[PDB]
Amino acid sequence: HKSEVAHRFKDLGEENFKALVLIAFAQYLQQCPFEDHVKLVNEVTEFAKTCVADESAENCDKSLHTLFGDKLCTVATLRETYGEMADCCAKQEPERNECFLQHKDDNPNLPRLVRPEVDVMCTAFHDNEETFLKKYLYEIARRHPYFYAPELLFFAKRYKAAFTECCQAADKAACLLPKLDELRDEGKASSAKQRLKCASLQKFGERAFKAWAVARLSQRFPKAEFAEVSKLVTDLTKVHTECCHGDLLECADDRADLAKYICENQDSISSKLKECCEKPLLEKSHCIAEVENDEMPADLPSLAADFVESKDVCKNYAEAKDVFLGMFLYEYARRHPDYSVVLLLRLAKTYETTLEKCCAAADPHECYAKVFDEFKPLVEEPQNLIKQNCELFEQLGEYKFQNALLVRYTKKVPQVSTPTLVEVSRNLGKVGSKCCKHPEAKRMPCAEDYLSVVLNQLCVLHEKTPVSDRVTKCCTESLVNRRPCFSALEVDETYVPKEFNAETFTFHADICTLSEKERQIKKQTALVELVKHKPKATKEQLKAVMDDFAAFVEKCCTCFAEEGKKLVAASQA
Ligand SMILES: Cc1nnc(SCC2=C(C(=O)O)N3C(=O)[C@@H](NC(=O)Cn4cnnn4)[C@H]3SC2)s1
Ligand SMILES: CCCCCCCCCCCCCC(=O)O
Ligand SMILES: CCCCCCCCCCCCCC(=O)O
Repeated sequence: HKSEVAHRFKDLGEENFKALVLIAFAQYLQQCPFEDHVKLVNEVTEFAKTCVADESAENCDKSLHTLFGDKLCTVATLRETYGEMADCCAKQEPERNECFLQHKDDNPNLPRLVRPEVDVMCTAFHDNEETFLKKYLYEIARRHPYFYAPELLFFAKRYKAAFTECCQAADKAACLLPKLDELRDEGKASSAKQRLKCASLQKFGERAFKAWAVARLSQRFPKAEFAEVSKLVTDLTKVHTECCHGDLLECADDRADLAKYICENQDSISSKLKECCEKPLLEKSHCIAEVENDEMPADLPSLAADFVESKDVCKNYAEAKDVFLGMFLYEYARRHPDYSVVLLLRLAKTYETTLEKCCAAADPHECYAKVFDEFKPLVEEPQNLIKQNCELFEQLGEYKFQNALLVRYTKKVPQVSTPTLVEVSRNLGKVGSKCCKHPEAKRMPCAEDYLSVVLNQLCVLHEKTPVSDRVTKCCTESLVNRRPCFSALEVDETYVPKEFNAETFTFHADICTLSEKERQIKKQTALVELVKHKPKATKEQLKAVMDDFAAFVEKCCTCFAEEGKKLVAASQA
């Protein structure tokens, strides 16, 4: 490749090239207007087509990083605005792109994005669709500088699906808003999940990540041998390790190389990956991560023969403990795709803790003969918590389930802030609406995904503003010990009730004119403060206050002053 800029333009295409270039300059120059970035993109695009025409043209032989860094310091307002980022342009090309990665703010102090009216968006979508969709990538990339740009390019594609469909129906806000809200959350979930796995490499190390990958790749590729999975884990570990460093180009080629090997060794990996290897190079690595799990081999034997009914186990473990433990994990995961990844890790650790003291004393086979019995309480514990909560969700509704959870978690950790308790209990109830309609097969895997996002978001606000001692210990623990720790929280018997402030429970007629969503947040906020003022209230007592307040908000619709003041004194019992 004499000219790498020409090769990208040929493989990606003009459309995706310009988009990825916009996303690239938005991640670095986050505080730059949309009109300045469009000027850079078209200056890069017009230069790249000269390389496509004449591959031996001036500066076309330069690498992508060299040309990128050069154009990045072409901006005249680089020193005044971004400061130390400009003092690094006096460095050489290999060291220059490293500093540019170390001067990327993950949380830039930018104003919150406000969604305009549906008629305003559909009009901007019609008058000039180019500048409207390009603004979508611009705002997100500058606020999510580590977001994998091809995936951000995948979200921007679905962003045009609803605008093409719902801007042409009767009521445009009927389907445009639900599809925009679904995409907004999935995007925020992907960005949060991406930054979660990177912090897992820092503190917990590579061994923990390689264990996660062994389980997940085996559940996804069950008809593959351990040597193939172990190679996929080693390549994928390098991919995530580099993608967390920030170098987008090095992260994009590593995923392209991994997708090459997987599509070349399909008959040794899986059969469900047949369609997505025909998708373009930009979409290969993305779909492979979301590919459906293949059908496991029919007649897999019991895992007791190679791991319980043998005298070489105690020895084969000593030869390579992590290789042996990885073989156990691969065999347990490929046979049980219905388990969560953290559950298989919770099983493999007990099997590890066993053989350490077990096989290194007296009669080894006599000790680990009943090791699979220890797997019973750990496997059924999240299976019963699923049947408990999903049954409560079915008998109640999403609203009532959240309110049911809003009181259980307030009583367990009352020291947490009220808006944190509200948003937490709401997102937890949305997990039920998403995957309690799934069968037992895909229930626990899905719950693991949404819970890890919600539970980490709960601690992102608690890390910046602590409050609870128990909540700190549950989120500073391991990834496999974070969910069982939170499930091990009970009512805070060592809590002093909050003083009664009738101004809090004082409502106004604005709630009757308020939105159905905002009326939920306000009605749930008073439910928390009520449980904080008197946490020893029974379930039947709270149901009376709640059913009376439902009629109070309906009977009064400035009536909330008179008859509303009767509830505050009536409920004081
Ligand atoms: C990661 C993430 N994934 N999704 C995230 S937010 C996703 C997102 C949404 C949303 O639905 O929340 N958008 C709107 O409603 C638009 N807002 C505008 O101002 C559009 N417009 C109108 N007129 N001009 N521009 C776009 S901005 C990006 S964060
Ligand atoms: C929730 C699991 C997502 C990742 C595990 C499955 C990965 C399948 C192989 C596809 C490789 C794409 C590169 C990448 O995911 O970084
Ligand atoms: C309340 C949200 C609905 C989901 C039902 C509760 C699920 C709890 C079990 C979690 C299973 C995955 C987590 C784990 O295995 O540690």
